[PDB]
Amino acid sequence: VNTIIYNVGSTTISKYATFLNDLRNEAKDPSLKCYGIPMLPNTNTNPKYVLVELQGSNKKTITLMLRRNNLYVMGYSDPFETNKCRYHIFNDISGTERQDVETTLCPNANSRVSKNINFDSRYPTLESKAGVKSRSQVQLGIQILDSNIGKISGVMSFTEKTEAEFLLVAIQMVSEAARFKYIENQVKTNFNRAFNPNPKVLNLQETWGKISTAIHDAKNGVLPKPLELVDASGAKWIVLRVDEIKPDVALLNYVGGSCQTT
Ligand SMILES: Nc1nc2[nH]cnc2c(=O)[nH]1
Repeated sequence: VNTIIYNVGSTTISKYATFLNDLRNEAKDPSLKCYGIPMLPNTNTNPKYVLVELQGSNKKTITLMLRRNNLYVMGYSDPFETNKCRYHIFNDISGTERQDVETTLCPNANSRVSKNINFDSRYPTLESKAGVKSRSQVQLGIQILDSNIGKISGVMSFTEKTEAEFLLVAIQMVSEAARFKYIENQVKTNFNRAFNPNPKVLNLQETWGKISTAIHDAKNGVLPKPLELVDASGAKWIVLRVDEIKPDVALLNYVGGSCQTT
């Protein structure tokens, strides 16, 4: 299990871009790809996880554990107390995976403390915890991500609202940005300011699996059936070919079976 480090406290659009590129190259399957777009690995492939160490201002760090298969965040850890490693596992993580998050995030058995996230990783759950009707009401941004790391890291106790806000920002700026070139671009274009995700970034996040299946199944660049998406203005956007959606997509969800590689 490799760790990718990104300093949020001091970066540039180029460093952010290199970060996402390293994560994509680390997450992706060496050989899997459809129409030039790299695809995530099978649940069987090792390693199964990838760590993302986020270095914020004021020496505040938080490490995110990501499942390579779908890039979902399983949980995160932070340096706690003196030399203790505090791991936080999502409520929706179960079975052997819970032990993997615990031992992968905090590899030192003698000095690890736990603080479970008492809710699941679904956006609607995160949005209700954060106290909003939609995550579009929560601004994303480098400085915002840095600020949230400071509210969590090393902090004895924090509200579920504060933890949810952190998750909402971290997931979209890390996982969602790695999956979609479009979302990466939105971040870079608004790099020096806070911004609200437009209808297209939220739609893209919510239909990633469908897009991945559609592209994998497309024949001669034509989607099996018309894909109804939403553009940046909030208007219906009908896609018929892979060429029309490919520019906004960096990574495909794992879809079993063969597909036209290029
Ligand atoms: N852990 C996790 N929860 C999510 N909720 C919506 N998208 C995601 C994601 O990529 N990861």
